[PDB]
Amino acid sequence: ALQHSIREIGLRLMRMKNDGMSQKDIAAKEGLSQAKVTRALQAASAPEELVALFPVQSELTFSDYKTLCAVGDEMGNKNLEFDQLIQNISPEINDILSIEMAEDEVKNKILRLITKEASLLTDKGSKDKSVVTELWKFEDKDRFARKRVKGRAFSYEFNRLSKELQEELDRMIGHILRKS
Amino acid sequence: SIREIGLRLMRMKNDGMSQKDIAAKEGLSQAKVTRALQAASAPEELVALFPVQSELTFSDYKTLCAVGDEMGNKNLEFDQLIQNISPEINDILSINEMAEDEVKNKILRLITKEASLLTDKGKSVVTELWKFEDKDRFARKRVKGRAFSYEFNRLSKELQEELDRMIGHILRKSLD
DNA sequence: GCGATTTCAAGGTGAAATCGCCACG
DNA sequence: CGTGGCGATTTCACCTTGAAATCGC
Repeated sequence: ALQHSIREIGLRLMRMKNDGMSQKDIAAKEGLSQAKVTRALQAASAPEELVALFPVQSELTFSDYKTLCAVGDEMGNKNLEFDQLIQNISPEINDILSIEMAEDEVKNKILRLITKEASLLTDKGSKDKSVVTELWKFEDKDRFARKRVKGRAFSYEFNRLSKELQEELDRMIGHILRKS
Repeated sequence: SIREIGLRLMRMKNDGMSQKDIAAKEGLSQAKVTRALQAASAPEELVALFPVQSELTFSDYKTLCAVGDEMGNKNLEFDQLIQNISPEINDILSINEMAEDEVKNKILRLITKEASLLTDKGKSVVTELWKFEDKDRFARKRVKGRAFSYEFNRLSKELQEELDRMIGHILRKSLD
Protein backbone atom coordinates (compact mmCIF):
# COMPACT_ATOMS: atom_id res chain seq x y z
CA ALA A 1 0.00 0.00 0.00
CA LEU A 2 3.02 2.29 0.06
CA GLN A 3 5.03 1.51 -3.13
CA HIS A 4 2.90 4.37 -4.15
CA SER A 5 1.97 7.66 -2.65
CA ILE A 6 -0.37 8.01 0.30
CA ARG A 7 -2.00 9.84 -2.62
CA GLU A 8 -2.63 6.73 -4.75
CA ILE A 9 -4.17 5.11 -1.69
CA GLY A 10 -6.23 8.25 -1.54
CA LEU A 11 -7.18 7.80 -5.21
CA ARG A 12 -8.71 4.50 -4.16
CA LEU A 13 -10.18 5.76 -0.91
CA MET A 14 -12.07 8.35 -2.92
CA ARG A 15 -13.22 5.93 -5.57
CA MET A 16 -15.01 4.11 -2.76
CA LYS A 17 -15.83 7.29 -0.90
CA ASN A 18 -17.41 8.64 -4.09
CA ASP A 19 -19.40 5.43 -4.21
CA GLY A 20 -21.05 6.16 -0.92
CA MET A 21 -18.77 4.91 1.83
CA SER A 22 -17.91 6.36 5.16
CA GLN A 23 -14.22 6.35 6.03
CA LYS A 24 -15.25 4.36 9.08
CA ASP A 25 -16.39 1.77 6.53
CA ILE A 26 -13.56 1.96 4.04
CA ALA A 27 -11.12 1.53 6.91
CA ALA A 28 -13.01 -1.71 7.43
CA LYS A 29 -13.32 -2.87 3.85
CA GLU A 30 -9.59 -2.26 3.33
CA GLY A 31 -7.92 -2.85 6.68
CA LEU A 32 -6.75 0.68 7.34
CA SER A 33 -7.01 2.72 10.46
CA GLN A 34 -9.95 5.25 10.33
CA ALA A 35 -7.03 7.55 11.19
CA LYS A 36 -5.04 6.75 8.11
CA VAL A 37 -8.01 6.93 5.78
CA THR A 38 -8.35 10.47 6.99
CA ARG A 39 -4.72 11.15 6.13
CA ALA A 40 -4.72 9.24 2.83
CA LEU A 41 -7.70 11.33 1.55
CA GLN A 42 -6.47 14.46 3.30
CA ALA A 43 -3.39 14.04 1.10
CA ALA A 44 -5.23 12.86 -2.01
CA SER A 45 -6.88 16.28 -1.81
CA ALA A 46 -3.69 18.33 -2.07
CA PRO A 47 -3.82 20.91 -4.92
CA GLU A 48 -2.70 18.89 -7.91
CA GLU A 49 -1.03 22.10 -9.19
CA LEU A 50 1.26 22.61 -6.23
CA VAL A 51 1.94 18.89 -5.84
CA ALA A 52 3.21 19.05 -9.41
CA LEU A 53 5.99 21.51 -8.59
CA PHE A 54 8.01 18.96 -6.60
CA PRO A 55 10.64 16.57 -8.13
CA VAL A 56 10.28 13.70 -5.63
CA GLN A 57 6.63 13.77 -4.45
CA SER A 58 7.82 10.55 -2.80
CA GLU A 59 9.77 12.87 -0.56
CA LEU A 60 6.67 14.95 0.02
CA THR A 61 5.48 14.25 3.49
CA PHE A 62 1.83 14.28 4.47
CA SER A 63 2.15 17.17 6.96
CA ASP A 64 3.57 18.99 3.98
CA TYR A 65 0.55 18.04 1.94
CA LYS A 66 -1.64 19.18 4.82
CA THR A 67 -0.03 22.66 4.42
CA LEU A 68 0.17 22.23 0.64
CA CYS A 69 -3.54 21.41 0.52
CA ALA A 70 -3.84 24.20 3.07
CA VAL A 71 -2.15 26.85 0.88
CA GLY A 72 -4.37 25.47 -1.85
CA ASP A 73 -7.71 26.61 -0.46
CA GLU A 74 -6.27 29.55 1.54
CA MET A 75 -5.46 30.93 -1.89
CA GLY A 76 -9.01 30.76 -3.22
CA ASN A 77 -8.42 27.30 -4.63
CA LYS A 78 -9.00 28.56 -8.19
CA ASN A 79 -7.03 28.18 -11.44
CA LEU A 80 -5.98 31.82 -11.87
CA GLU A 81 -4.37 31.92 -8.44
CA PHE A 82 -2.31 28.75 -8.57
CA ASP A 83 -1.36 29.78 -12.11
CA GLN A 84 -0.02 33.12 -10.88
CA LEU A 85 1.95 31.82 -7.89
CA ILE A 86 3.75 29.22 -9.97
CA GLN A 87 4.84 31.95 -12.33
CA ASN A 88 6.29 33.82 -9.34
CA ILE A 89 8.25 31.03 -7.63
CA SER A 90 9.03 29.02 -10.76
CA PRO A 91 12.16 31.06 -11.51
CA GLU A 92 13.71 30.78 -8.05
CA ILE A 93 12.41 27.19 -8.06
CA ASN A 94 14.19 25.74 -11.09
CA ASP A 95 17.07 27.81 -9.78
CA ILE A 96 16.92 25.22 -6.99
CA LEU A 97 17.57 22.37 -9.44
CA SER A 98 20.88 23.94 -10.41
CA ILE A 99 22.20 23.42 -6.88
CA GLU A 100 24.75 19.12 -4.12
CA MET A 101 21.86 18.60 -1.68
CA ALA A 102 19.65 15.49 -1.48
CA GLU A 103 15.90 15.15 -2.04
CA ASP A 104 15.41 16.13 1.59
CA GLU A 105 16.35 19.83 1.50
CA VAL A 106 15.10 20.46 -2.04
CA LYS A 107 11.66 19.50 -0.75
CA ASN A 108 11.82 21.78 2.23
CA LYS A 109 13.08 24.48 -0.11
CA ILE A 110 10.43 24.30 -2.82
CA LEU A 111 7.67 24.35 -0.22
CA ARG A 112 9.34 27.27 1.58
CA LEU A 113 8.55 29.26 -1.56
CA ILE A 114 5.10 27.86 -2.19
CA THR A 115 4.22 29.15 1.28
CA LYS A 116 6.14 32.44 1.39
CA GLU A 117 5.30 33.56 -2.14
CA ALA A 118 1.70 32.47 -1.75
CA SER A 119 1.72 34.29 1.60
CA LEU A 120 3.07 37.36 -0.16
CA LEU A 121 0.42 37.33 -2.88
CA THR A 122 -2.27 36.72 -0.27
CA ASP A 123 -1.27 40.06 1.26
CA LYS A 124 -2.28 42.22 -1.66
CA GLY A 125 -5.48 40.17 -2.05
CA SER A 126 -7.16 41.76 0.95
CA LYS A 127 -4.80 44.74 0.69
CA ASP A 128 -5.85 44.93 -2.95
CA LYS A 129 -2.43 46.29 -3.96
CA SER A 130 -1.27 45.83 -7.55
CA VAL A 131 0.65 42.59 -7.86
CA VAL A 132 3.17 42.02 -10.62
CA THR A 133 4.99 38.91 -11.75
CA GLU A 134 7.78 39.17 -14.28
CA LEU A 135 6.88 36.83 -17.16
CA TRP A 136 10.48 36.46 -18.33
CA LYS A 137 13.76 37.57 -16.84
CA PHE A 138 16.32 39.30 -19.07
CA GLU A 139 20.06 39.50 -18.35
CA ASP A 140 19.42 42.95 -19.79
CA LYS A 141 19.05 46.23 -17.93
CA ASP A 142 16.01 47.73 -19.66
CA ARG A 143 14.21 44.74 -21.00
CA PHE A 144 11.13 43.29 -19.37
CA ALA A 145 8.04 41.16 -19.79
CA ARG A 146 5.58 41.10 -16.89
CA LYS A 147 1.97 40.95 -15.80
CA ARG A 148 0.31 43.14 -13.25
CA VAL A 149 -3.00 42.22 -11.59
CA LYS A 150 -4.36 44.89 -9.29
CA GLY A 151 -7.89 43.76 -8.73
CA ARG A 152 -10.23 42.86 -11.55
CA ALA A 153 -7.90 44.83 -13.80
CA PHE A 154 -4.74 43.28 -15.25
CA SER A 155 -2.22 44.16 -17.95
CA TYR A 156 0.64 42.75 -19.95
CA GLU A 157 3.65 45.04 -19.97
CA PHE A 158 6.69 44.69 -22.22
CA ASN A 159 9.73 46.84 -22.83
CA ARG A 160 12.42 46.90 -25.51
CA LEU A 161 10.94 43.81 -27.11
CA SER A 162 11.12 42.58 -30.68
CA LYS A 163 8.76 43.90 -33.34
CA GLU A 164 8.15 40.26 -34.17
CA LEU A 165 6.51 40.22 -30.78
CA GLN A 166 4.28 43.28 -30.81
CA GLU A 167 3.40 41.87 -34.20
CA GLU A 168 2.46 38.44 -32.93
CA LEU A 169 0.83 39.54 -29.69
CA ASP A 170 -1.17 42.34 -31.30
CA ARG A 171 -2.41 39.76 -33.82
CA MET A 172 -3.32 36.99 -31.39
CA ILE A 173 -4.69 39.32 -28.69
CA GLY A 174 -7.02 40.93 -31.18
CA HIS A 175 -8.27 37.64 -32.49
CA ILE A 176 -8.76 36.13 -29.04
CA LEU A 177 -10.82 39.21 -28.24
CA ARG A 178 -12.78 38.27 -31.33
CA LYS A 179 -13.26 34.71 -30.13
CA SER A 180 -15.04 35.81 -26.92
CA SER B 1 10.95 69.52 -52.61
CA ILE B 2 11.68 71.82 -49.67
CA ARG B 3 12.20 68.70 -47.59
CA GLU B 4 14.67 67.24 -50.08
CA ILE B 5 16.49 70.55 -49.98
CA GLY B 6 16.39 70.24 -46.24
CA LEU B 7 17.85 66.74 -46.02
CA ARG B 8 20.49 67.82 -48.51
CA LEU B 9 21.34 71.02 -46.61
CA MET B 10 21.29 68.82 -43.51
CA ARG B 11 24.31 66.86 -44.72
CA MET B 12 26.10 70.19 -44.64
CA LYS B 13 24.88 71.07 -41.16
CA ASN B 14 26.80 68.02 -40.00
CA ASP B 15 29.48 68.82 -42.57
CA GLY B 16 30.17 71.38 -39.87
CA MET B 17 28.97 74.39 -41.81
CA SER B 18 26.81 77.30 -40.65
CA GLN B 19 23.53 78.05 -42.38
CA LYS B 20 24.85 81.44 -43.32
CA ASP B 21 27.63 79.72 -45.30
CA ILE B 22 25.35 77.10 -46.75
CA ALA B 23 22.96 79.83 -47.81
CA ALA B 24 25.85 80.86 -50.03
CA LYS B 25 27.23 77.52 -51.17
CA GLU B 26 23.68 77.22 -52.49
CA GLY B 27 22.82 80.84 -53.04
CA LEU B 28 19.73 80.26 -50.97
CA SER B 29 18.23 83.06 -48.92
CA GLN B 30 19.15 82.35 -45.30
CA ALA B 31 15.47 82.48 -44.41
CA LYS B 32 15.03 79.71 -46.98
CA VAL B 33 17.62 77.52 -45.24
CA THR B 34 15.90 77.90 -41.88
CA ARG B 35 12.71 76.78 -43.55
CA ALA B 36 14.27 73.93 -45.53
CA LEU B 37 15.91 72.74 -42.34
CA GLN B 38 12.76 72.96 -40.27
CA ALA B 39 11.01 70.94 -42.94
CA ALA B 40 13.81 68.46 -43.14
CA SER B 41 12.75 67.77 -39.58
CA ALA B 42 9.25 66.30 -40.02
CA PRO B 43 8.79 62.61 -39.09
CA GLU B 44 10.12 60.48 -41.92
CA GLU B 45 7.52 57.85 -40.99
CA LEU B 46 4.79 60.39 -41.77
CA VAL B 47 6.30 62.24 -44.69
CA ALA B 48 6.39 58.86 -46.41
CA LEU B 49 2.70 58.29 -45.88
CA PHE B 50 2.00 60.65 -48.76
CA PRO B 51 2.09 59.17 -52.29
CA VAL B 52 3.01 62.58 -53.64
CA GLN B 53 5.39 64.26 -51.25
CA SER B 54 5.78 66.91 -53.89
CA GLU B 55 2.43 68.17 -52.68
CA LEU B 56 2.98 68.71 -48.96
CA THR B 57 3.35 72.42 -48.20
CA PHE B 58 5.67 73.91 -45.62
CA SER B 59 2.85 74.34 -43.12
CA ASP B 60 2.15 70.66 -43.74
CA TYR B 61 5.67 69.63 -42.84
CA LYS B 62 5.44 72.20 -40.14
CA THR B 63 2.30 70.53 -38.72
CA LEU B 64 3.64 67.02 -39.20
CA CYS B 65 6.48 68.15 -36.98
CA ALA B 66 3.76 69.11 -34.62
CA VAL B 67 1.87 65.87 -34.60
CA GLY B 68 5.19 64.15 -34.34
CA ASP B 69 6.03 66.15 -31.20
CA GLU B 70 2.75 65.99 -29.37
CA MET B 71 3.16 62.23 -29.64
CA GLY B 72 6.67 61.77 -28.20
CA ASN B 73 8.35 61.19 -31.55
CA LYS B 74 9.46 57.65 -31.31
CA ASN B 75 8.98 55.17 -34.05
CA LEU B 76 6.91 52.68 -32.10
CA GLU B 77 4.17 55.18 -31.54
CA PHE B 78 4.31 56.13 -35.19
CA ASP B 79 3.79 52.57 -36.30
CA GLN B 80 0.98 52.66 -33.76
CA LEU B 81 -0.63 55.46 -35.66
CA ILE B 82 0.56 54.30 -39.07
CA GLN B 83 -1.30 51.01 -38.68
CA ASN B 84 -4.43 52.32 -37.22
CA ILE B 85 -5.01 54.29 -40.38
CA SER B 86 -3.07 52.36 -43.02
CA PRO B 87 -6.22 50.75 -44.46
CA GLU B 88 -7.85 54.12 -45.11
CA ILE B 89 -4.63 55.38 -46.61
CA ASN B 90 -4.38 52.51 -49.05
CA ASP B 91 -8.11 53.12 -49.11
CA ILE B 92 -8.03 56.74 -50.11
CA LEU B 93 -5.22 55.72 -52.44
CA SER B 94 -7.77 53.64 -54.33
CA ILE B 95 -10.28 56.50 -54.77
CA ASN B 96 -10.14 57.82 -58.29
CA GLU B 97 -12.14 61.06 -58.37
CA MET B 98 -10.19 63.51 -56.17
CA ALA B 99 -7.01 65.24 -57.28
CA GLU B 100 -3.63 64.69 -55.79
CA ASP B 101 -3.80 67.65 -53.47
CA GLU B 102 -7.14 66.46 -52.23
CA VAL B 103 -5.25 63.31 -51.37
CA LYS B 104 -2.57 64.89 -49.17
CA ASN B 105 -5.18 67.00 -47.51
CA LYS B 106 -7.32 64.01 -46.62
CA ILE B 107 -4.31 61.98 -45.53
CA LEU B 108 -2.91 64.85 -43.49
CA ARG B 109 -6.28 65.29 -41.78
CA LEU B 110 -6.23 61.57 -40.99
CA ILE B 111 -2.78 61.83 -39.40
CA THR B 112 -3.87 64.68 -37.17
CA LYS B 113 -6.90 62.74 -36.02
CA GLU B 114 -4.96 59.86 -34.48
CA ALA B 115 -2.53 62.14 -32.77
CA SER B 116 -5.33 63.96 -30.91
CA LEU B 117 -7.16 60.99 -29.35
CA LEU B 118 -4.23 58.59 -29.03
CA THR B 119 -2.54 61.31 -26.94
CA ASP B 120 -5.74 62.12 -25.10
CA LYS B 121 -5.78 58.67 -23.48
CA GLY B 122 -2.14 59.15 -22.50
CA LYS B 123 3.82 61.23 -24.58
CA SER B 124 2.07 57.84 -24.50
CA VAL B 125 -0.24 56.52 -27.22
CA VAL B 126 -3.35 54.51 -26.38
CA THR B 127 -5.52 52.77 -28.94
CA GLU B 128 -8.86 51.20 -28.00
CA LEU B 129 -8.37 47.47 -28.59
CA TRP B 130 -12.09 47.10 -28.03
CA LYS B 131 -14.95 49.22 -26.77
CA PHE B 132 -17.15 48.00 -23.92
CA GLU B 133 -20.19 50.12 -23.03
CA ASP B 134 -19.18 49.89 -19.37
CA LYS B 135 -17.78 52.94 -17.54
CA ASP B 136 -15.11 50.57 -16.26
CA ARG B 137 -14.71 47.71 -18.69
CA PHE B 138 -11.85 48.12 -21.13
CA ALA B 139 -9.40 46.21 -23.26
CA ARG B 140 -6.64 48.33 -24.81
CA LYS B 141 -3.12 48.71 -26.17
CA ARG B 142 -0.59 51.25 -24.97
CA VAL B 143 2.68 52.51 -26.29
CA LYS B 144 5.17 55.03 -25.05
CA GLY B 145 8.88 54.68 -25.10
CA ARG B 146 10.09 51.42 -26.60
CA ALA B 147 7.54 49.85 -24.30
CA PHE B 148 4.12 48.46 -25.15
CA SER B 149 1.49 46.79 -23.04
CA TYR B 150 -1.95 45.25 -23.38
CA GLU B 151 -4.05 46.67 -20.56
CA PHE B 152 -7.38 45.08 -19.72
CA ASN B 153 -9.85 45.32 -16.88
CA ARG B 154 -13.04 43.73 -15.66
CA LEU B 155 -12.93 40.68 -17.98
CA SER B 156 -13.71 37.02 -17.51
CA LYS B 157 -11.25 34.76 -15.77
CA GLU B 158 -11.39 32.56 -18.87
CA LEU B 159 -10.12 35.48 -20.93
CA GLN B 160 -7.29 35.96 -18.52
CA GLU B 161 -6.43 32.26 -18.49
CA GLU B 162 -6.18 32.13 -22.29
CA LEU B 163 -4.17 35.32 -22.78
CA ASP B 164 -2.01 34.17 -19.94
CA ARG B 165 -1.57 30.82 -21.62
CA MET B 166 -1.14 32.29 -25.09
CA ILE B 167 1.24 35.13 -24.30
CA GLY B 168 2.90 32.44 -22.24
CA HIS B 169 4.00 30.56 -25.30
CA ILE B 170 4.41 33.49 -27.65
CA LEU B 171 7.30 34.52 -25.39
CA ARG B 172 8.66 31.05 -24.54
CA LYS B 173 8.78 30.55 -28.25
CA SER B 174 10.86 33.64 -28.95
CA LEU B 175 12.96 34.29 -25.86
CA ASP B 176 14.34 30.84 -26.65
C1' DG C 1 -23.98 10.40 19.59
C1' DC C 2 -21.23 9.92 15.84
C1' DG C 3 -18.48 10.03 12.15
C1' DA C 4 -14.05 12.61 11.10
C1' DT C 5 -9.88 14.60 12.83
C1' DT C 6 -6.17 15.64 15.71
C1' DT C 7 -3.21 14.20 19.59
C1' DC C 8 -0.08 11.16 21.83
C1' DA C 9 3.40 7.85 22.60
C1' DA C 10 5.74 4.62 20.29
C1' DG C 11 8.22 3.14 16.65
C1' DG C 12 10.71 4.13 11.78
C1' DT C 13 14.11 6.68 8.69
C1' DG C 14 17.75 9.03 6.33
C1' DA C 15 21.34 12.49 6.31
C1' DA C 16 25.02 13.82 8.65
C1' DA C 17 28.29 13.01 12.25
C1' DT C 18 31.17 9.62 14.40
C1' DC C 19 33.50 5.52 14.68
C1' DG C 20 36.63 1.45 13.14
C1' DC C 21 39.99 -0.41 10.94
C1' DC C 22 43.49 0.18 7.90
C1' DA C 23 47.24 1.29 5.01
C1' DC C 24 50.72 4.47 3.84
C1' DG C 25 54.96 8.06 4.29
C1' DC D 1 54.22 7.30 15.14
C1' DG D 2 50.92 10.38 12.91
C1' DT D 3 47.55 10.71 9.50
C1' DG D 4 44.09 10.54 6.10
C1' DG D 5 40.72 7.46 3.84
C1' DC D 6 36.36 5.64 3.80
C1' DG D 7 32.66 2.10 4.67
C1' DA D 8 29.85 1.14 8.68
C1' DT D 9 27.50 2.90 12.80
C1' DT D 10 25.09 5.94 15.67
C1' DT D 11 22.81 10.33 16.37
C1' DC D 12 19.29 13.26 15.79
C1' DA D 13 15.64 15.50 13.86
C1' DC D 14 11.65 14.54 11.61
C1' DC D 15 8.08 10.73 10.13
C1' DT D 16 4.38 7.85 10.34
C1' DT D 17 0.90 5.16 12.93
C1' DG D 18 -2.77 3.28 15.54
C1' DA D 19 -5.32 4.18 19.35
C1' DA D 20 -7.59 6.90 21.92
C1' DA D 21 -9.10 11.74 23.16
C1' DT D 22 -11.42 15.59 20.74
C1' DC D 23 -14.09 17.97 17.59
C1' DG D 24 -18.10 19.87 15.43
C1' DC D 25 -22.23 19.23 14.17
